[PDB]
Parts: sequence; structure tokens; C-alpha cells
Amino acid sequence: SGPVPSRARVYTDVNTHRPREYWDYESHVVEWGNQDDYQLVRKLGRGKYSEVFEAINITNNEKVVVKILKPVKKKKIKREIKILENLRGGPNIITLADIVKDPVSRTPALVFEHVNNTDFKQLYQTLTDYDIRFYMYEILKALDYCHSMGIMHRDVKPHNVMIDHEHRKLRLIDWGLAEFYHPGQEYNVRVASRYFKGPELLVDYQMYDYSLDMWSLGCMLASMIFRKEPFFHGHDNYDQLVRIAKVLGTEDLYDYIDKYNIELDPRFNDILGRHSRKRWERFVHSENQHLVSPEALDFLDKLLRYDHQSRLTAREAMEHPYFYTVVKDQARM
Ligand SMILES: Brc1cc(Br)c2[nH]nnc2c1
Ligand SMILES: [Cl-]
Ligand SMILES: [Cl-]
Ligand SMILES: [Cl-]
Ligand SMILES: [Cl-]
Ligand SMILES: [Cl-]
Ligand code: NA
Repeated sequence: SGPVPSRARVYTDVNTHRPREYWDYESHVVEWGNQDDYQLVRKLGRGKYSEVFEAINITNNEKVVVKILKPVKKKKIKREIKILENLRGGPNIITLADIVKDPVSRTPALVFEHVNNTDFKQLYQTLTDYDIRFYMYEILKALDYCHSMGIMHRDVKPHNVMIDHEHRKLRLIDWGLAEFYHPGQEYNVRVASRYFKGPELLVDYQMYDYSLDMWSLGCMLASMIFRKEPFFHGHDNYDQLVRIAKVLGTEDLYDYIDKYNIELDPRFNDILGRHSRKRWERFVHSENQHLVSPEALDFLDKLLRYDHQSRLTAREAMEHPYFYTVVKDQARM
């Protein structure tokens, strides 16, 4: 018999209750602008699917970011555009400003409102306890918003969080792997960077949901409070699950595989072994102790579960005692 089906605990049917056109990105008609409205200033970064530049909008002299979409399925381009259009104006969501093609090369590019090219990975190993809580709360605002809008990011990692530390502002970027959540849909498991992949991806459980992003967020939190980059340091996708099993233990892993009737790749049969669930105290030392609290560990424990249904939702996470002082300072301001 096949895998047992799964549904999101929250925002399950939000796309069903929308007009078809909200989520039917294959049918979306893009009005392509002229990239000659912009002048590229300098190259900022190189990605698998994109080259990214600082640019000037000639018309108003406003600074922008241009992402030139490296050759890829047209379906994937419409998906990213539609998701960015749907999420435009959401809290801590990057703002799509324009969609253009190079008149010569015909290559499509996305134009975003300017953010500094200071990604979270550059800062997140140097934060105070309070700033970790503050910026985690800001990421959760973006995730609860996109989940509530029927979208899962599927590539949450430090390199996809842009931060202006001076102005205490954060944006979640690179929506190129994001998808619409539809109950009963089986998704591609070849998403996310190795160190942030949830167990559902690693065991090839395809009927996953928004909760994938909450695993990735837990991997970021563990890295930051323990000053361990990455927290789960696998050699490859098989060893990645071994790294997780040595921390979360094998008892809960095999119970998860039994619950969803998952057919575990034979490769796993000799490498997972038998491991106790480790107390988080084992990762605490003199250099990270100032970032670790009972509140931080209680919260982390409730993100890093094998069973995606067990993990906190983004809104449940925002309710956790770890954020009480952030929530109080926000109301004060
Ligand atoms: Br602004 C901005 C910056 C980068 Br780097 C992005 N990668 N994908 N979308 C982006 C938007
Ligand atoms: Cl601190
Ligand atoms: Cl990263
Ligand atoms: Cl998919
Ligand atoms: Cl590890
Ligand atoms: Cl222990
Ligand atoms: Na402590």
C-alpha cells in the first residue's frame, strides 16, 4: 500500500476558496517591460537560477535590484512572478516593482525595490539574545503571511533573509522555489539547500505543506543560539538524515516512517543505526550559553520534529514565551 495522505493543520483550503487565477500561474499573462528603463550599476551575487545586480531606474533615479532569470522552464518564471504579485505588500516580503525583458537577448528579469545586499548569514553568528528573538519574530511575520496566502517558500535559509541591521528591517527573498499549497498535491522533494531540508524531503514524502518552512526555520534558530553553522552538517542528502537522527534519535524517526507508511530508500538501512534523542544541553558551551535559555530550547524543540504535523505553525511559534519581550517592546513602540 502507498504512503498515508497528509493535510496542512492551518490554511488548508485557502487556495480552493480563491478564484482559479490566484493560483493557476500557468495561465498567468505577463506584460513584459523594457529592461532599458534600468541601468545596471554592479553585480551583487551569483545564484543557480539568477544573476543579481544593483541598478538605477532612469525615470526617477531610484535604486532597484535586478534579478536576471537564468534560462529555466517558462512555467517556473510565471510561478515566481505570480507568487511575488500575490504577496506584494505583505510584512517583510520583498516588493516586485517591474518585470522586463532585454530587448536584444529576450532574457526575462525581475526588478525589486532596493534592499542592502547584507544577507542574514553575514550577521546571524554575531547577534545578542534579544536580536535573535527580534529577527526570528520578523521572519515569522513573513512566513505566517505567505502561509495564510496559500504559499510555502521551500527555501528558507540565512542567505534568503536580507537584513538592514541599522534600521532593524528584514526581507524574505528568492521566491523562485515557492509553491502554492493544495490539499492532496504531491510536491517535488528536490527543493531547499541540503542543511535546511526537512525529513519529509530526505525520506521522499511528497504530500508536505507549509510546515516544511518551520523545519528550515528551526535549523536557522539552532545554528544561531548554538553558534554551530550548519547545525545538521550532512555530507550528502542521505548523511543529512543520519545527522538529524543522531540528535532527534531513531525511535521518533521510525515511528514517523510507520505513521505515514513511508517506503525508506534501501541506502538508509545500514547508515541510520540506533540513536537516543539528545538533550539540547549537550550543544551548550561557554561561547554560546548567553544565547541559550529554557525558552529558546522549548521553542526549538517544537520546530525540529520529524512529523511535519507536530511542528508549530508560524502563528503558534509567534505565541511562544520566547517572544514575550519582543511582543511587549513592539506594543510599546
Ligand atoms: Br531584493 C532581492 C535580492 C535577491 Br539576492 C533576490 N533573489 N531572489 N529574489 C531577490 C530579491
Ligand atoms: Cl545577549
Ligand atoms: Cl544559507
Ligand atoms: Cl513541486
Ligand atoms: Cl551535524
Ligand atoms: Cl541526553
Ligand atoms: Na543560558
